[PDB]
Amino acid sequence: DPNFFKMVEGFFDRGASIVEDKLVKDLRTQESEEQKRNRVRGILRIIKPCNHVLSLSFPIRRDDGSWEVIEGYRAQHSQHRTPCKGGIRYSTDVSVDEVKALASLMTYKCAVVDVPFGGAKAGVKINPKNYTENELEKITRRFTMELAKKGFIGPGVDVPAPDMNTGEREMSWIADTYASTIGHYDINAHACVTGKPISQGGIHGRISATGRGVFHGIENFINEASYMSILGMTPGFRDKTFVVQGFGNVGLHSMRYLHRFGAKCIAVGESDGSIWNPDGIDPKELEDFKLQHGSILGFPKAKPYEGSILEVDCDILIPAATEKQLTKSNAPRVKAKIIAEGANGPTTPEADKIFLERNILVIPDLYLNAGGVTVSYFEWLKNLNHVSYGRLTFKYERDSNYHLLLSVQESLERKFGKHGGTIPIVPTAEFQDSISGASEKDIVHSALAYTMERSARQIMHTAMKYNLGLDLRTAAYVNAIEKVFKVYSEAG
Amino acid sequence: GGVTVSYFEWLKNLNHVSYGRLTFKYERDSNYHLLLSVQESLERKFGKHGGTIPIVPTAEFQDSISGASEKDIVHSALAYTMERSARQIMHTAMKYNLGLDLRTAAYVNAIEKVFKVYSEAGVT
Amino acid sequence: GGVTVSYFEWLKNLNHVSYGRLTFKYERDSNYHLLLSVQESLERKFGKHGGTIPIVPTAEFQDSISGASEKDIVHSALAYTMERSARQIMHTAMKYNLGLDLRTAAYVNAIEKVFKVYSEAG
Amino acid sequence: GGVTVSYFEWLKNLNHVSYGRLTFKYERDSNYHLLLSVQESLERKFGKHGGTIPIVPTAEFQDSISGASEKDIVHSALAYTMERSARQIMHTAMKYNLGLDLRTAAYVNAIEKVFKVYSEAG
Amino acid sequence: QGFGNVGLHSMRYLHRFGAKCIAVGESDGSIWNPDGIDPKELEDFKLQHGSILGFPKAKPYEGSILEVDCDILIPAATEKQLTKSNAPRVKAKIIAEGANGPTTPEADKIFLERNILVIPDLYLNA
Ligand SMILES: [Cl-]
Ligand SMILES: [Cl-]
Ligand SMILES: [Cl-]
Ligand SMILES: [Cl-]
Ligand SMILES: [Cl-]
Ligand SMILES: [Cl-]
Ligand SMILES: [Cl-]
Ligand SMILES: [Cl-]
Ligand SMILES: [Cl-]
Ligand code: NA
Ligand code: NA
Ligand code: NA
Ligand code: NA
Ligand code: NA
Ligand code: NA
Ligand code: NA
Repeated sequence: DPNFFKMVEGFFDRGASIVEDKLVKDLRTQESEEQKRNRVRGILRIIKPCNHVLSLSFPIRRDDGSWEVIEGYRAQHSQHRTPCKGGIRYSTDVSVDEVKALASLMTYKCAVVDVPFGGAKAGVKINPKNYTENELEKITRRFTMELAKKGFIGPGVDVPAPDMNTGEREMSWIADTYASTIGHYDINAHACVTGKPISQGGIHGRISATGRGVFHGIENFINEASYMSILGMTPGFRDKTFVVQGFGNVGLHSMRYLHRFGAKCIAVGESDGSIWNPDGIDPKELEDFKLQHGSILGFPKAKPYEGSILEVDCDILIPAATEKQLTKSNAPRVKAKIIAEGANGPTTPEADKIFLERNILVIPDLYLNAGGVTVSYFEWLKNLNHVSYGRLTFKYERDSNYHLLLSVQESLERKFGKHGGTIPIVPTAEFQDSISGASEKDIVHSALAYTMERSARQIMHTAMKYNLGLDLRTAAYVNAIEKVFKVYSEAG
Repeated sequence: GGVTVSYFEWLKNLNHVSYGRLTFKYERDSNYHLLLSVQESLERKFGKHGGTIPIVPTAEFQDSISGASEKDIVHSALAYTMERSARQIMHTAMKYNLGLDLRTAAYVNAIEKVFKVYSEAGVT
Repeated sequence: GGVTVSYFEWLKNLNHVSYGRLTFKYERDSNYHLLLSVQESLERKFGKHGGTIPIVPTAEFQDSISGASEKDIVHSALAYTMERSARQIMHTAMKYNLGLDLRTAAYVNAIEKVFKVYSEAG
Repeated sequence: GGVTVSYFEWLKNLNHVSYGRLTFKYERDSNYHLLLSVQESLERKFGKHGGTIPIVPTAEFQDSISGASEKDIVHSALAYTMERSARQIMHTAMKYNLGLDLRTAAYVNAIEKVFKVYSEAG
Repeated sequence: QGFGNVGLHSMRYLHRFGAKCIAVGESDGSIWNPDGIDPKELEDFKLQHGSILGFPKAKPYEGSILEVDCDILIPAATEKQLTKSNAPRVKAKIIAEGANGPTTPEADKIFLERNILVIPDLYLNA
């Protein structure tokens, strides 16, 4: 119901009041415990509001010869860690308050997955369906030009990212404009933006990054007995029914990695309909069907579902579409026990209250929806390294692994007086695939799993410390606030 | 039934010790060690960050553990004898097509068992 | 304790066998079957994608299995005797309101036992 | 091997009862009690019902329970004897640097055993 | 049909006087057992797990609860459960309306031409 800007400030104030006394304890300045609380409450007053907001009004020229002035905004919430990171939205519904809110969310999201980026967010007020491809390029490049001279884009100041109505195509124009004009003398000019194509300096494994992040986000809690015991489910993914809402980029890879581990997708719903099949839906069949006709309506191996996709009887619900889809109205009717927020703030704070009362696990967005942001940090490092991950180590590591297995083979053959080839030590079926198909995608996906797993322990620890139970969101915001605070406190 | 237990009483007086006196606690500790092994193994796999997965005996198992007496071994051995001997009667009945004539199945079984002792012992 | 174990030594000479000589490997293999049965059944319930669920004995259980000797059975039977005999002294001391007079409770305990064998023998 | 089992036959005739005659069902019912205890302990924790988490013995353990004979015990005890005796042979072959002369290591152990019975007797 | 409050005590009092419960269905599922279901064991199972699915002494029944072959059928749930399209497929000879208006008038016509005794709601549910 309420605007998202009202939500993030409420999440911050709730986490700031809980972590306040622990910040004063671990703060070891040369003051008494009364002045230290003034510093804690003083630093928290700095982190909460956005530091910089650039309102723009640049002109473009349409193909018909007409003139048009475009309106755009970009907010930098925190500068405690440079550069700033965030997406760019090309919608009509974009406002400044909505930009400052998602900019603050990016700050706390980056801190959860231990990504050293300040939160940022951008948005121009156009509808891309009303502009041609050539017109969209002039809007993108000119927007990049105006952000560059005002210090709102660059490899060490602000690194934008894709968002709604924005893909890798816009990121190419953004990196190309900066690398040819203001940042021509910058050796890392192509690190000014992420989400780029592989040809323009992108990283492998980016398309399925956010989808793999929501899988490892559920997996880290689906395999913990203490959390599954509070619900009525056994640990594991076998015979787990999950519903995907919004068959977009995240929803496509979310169901593919859940179906891979034994989970059965019983329903997928978008804005134009919802299909249903309690015996499972093949992700590959639905992906090829979505590509052909641009909609999941009329799937052969499924039946139309004339009802709310969020109220389907299931175990896991994955909202991966629009904002505020679970409010005080439909939340008391949700049958799922685990809610994985594949989108940015799809649950109202009032629905969070009854979800905690109904004993329903809600994995928060600032942790679970950070898979793409994690490898966006990896793409930024890749452009700084000027080389793909594993380019210099793949053959070196592969030869070392074959040396290790051969050392076991020869040592055992010599121990028992057998000639060569008698005791073959070969990699397993899984190890052989990880060796032959070794690519940069393999390293960034394992690095994403390491980040999502390690962040899950930090959330489980502080939630268990403050007896927050199934309130994963509060425990997540307490982790982010405490991390940003230590950067401010230990600096002066 | 009583004859079978009378055989057990004869063995107890020969063993000069009641049944279970030497083993009741040794098996009790083993049972708790197996359940504790499954508990720590499951906590290592699914409870790495807080929470215990208690593996406790059932109501019927806890009664067999807390109230473990020689009577429990005797009656368990009696049921073992009545079960095996019943199948021996059923096998002989279907062998000679005796149907519901269990008595003839039992006397044939008893006569055959007594004869093999006499025969294999030899007379000469 | 020594008297109780001397009873076990007397029984062992009558059995002409050490305790466990006939059953040590049988118990060891059955326990490894039970743990594998819980493992094989749990891995079937939780699938194979989540990884194997190894169920192994605890540190104390592994030591009890590998170092299985007659002393373990004797010391377990001794603990069983001392435990049960303690409940008899506590019961008699409470029935006669002796409080901390465990000695008197131990003598009425024994006198009542020797009397019962004498009485029902006629 | 036959000598070891012949020792068990002598003990069997002294016990006047077959091996396992009084414990086969008691041990089998406990084996099912341990598995069901794990099943009911997991279904209670995760809020399941009935046989949602079935815990059955393995196919090998099923063969152990189904058809347990006195033969199974004496073969397990024979395996326990041949194993422990093999360790005693390897131990003194290593101690006396006998290498592959297992016969000498076996006679050295037998002589030491027979000697200890004489010496400690008087 | 419907193990709420009426169906619980209807099953309890019928089983007490010799009758045998064969199937119990709800909006969650349907259990079945041809040799009787205990009302007390079903009441404790419904109270514990919040539903009736997974009863240890009753196999599941994936067919229609109203079409189970029996002698007496007790609708105790929603309005208009017996309908013109499903009336010619019932097997019970007595339909004990343990709920208000569970039979359509067209189903009443089929139940009348088939010699099926329907005890109305305004008397039985009183
Ligand atoms: Cl509203
Ligand atoms: Cl332009
Ligand atoms: Cl509920
Ligand atoms: Cl570098
Ligand atoms: Cl070779
Ligand atoms: Cl080979
Ligand atoms: Cl918790
Ligand atoms: Cl046969
Ligand atoms: Cl004797
Ligand atoms: Na599969
Ligand atoms: Na709200
Ligand atoms: Na609380
Ligand atoms: Na004896
Ligand atoms: Na035969
Ligand atoms: Na006399
Ligand atoms: Na040697």
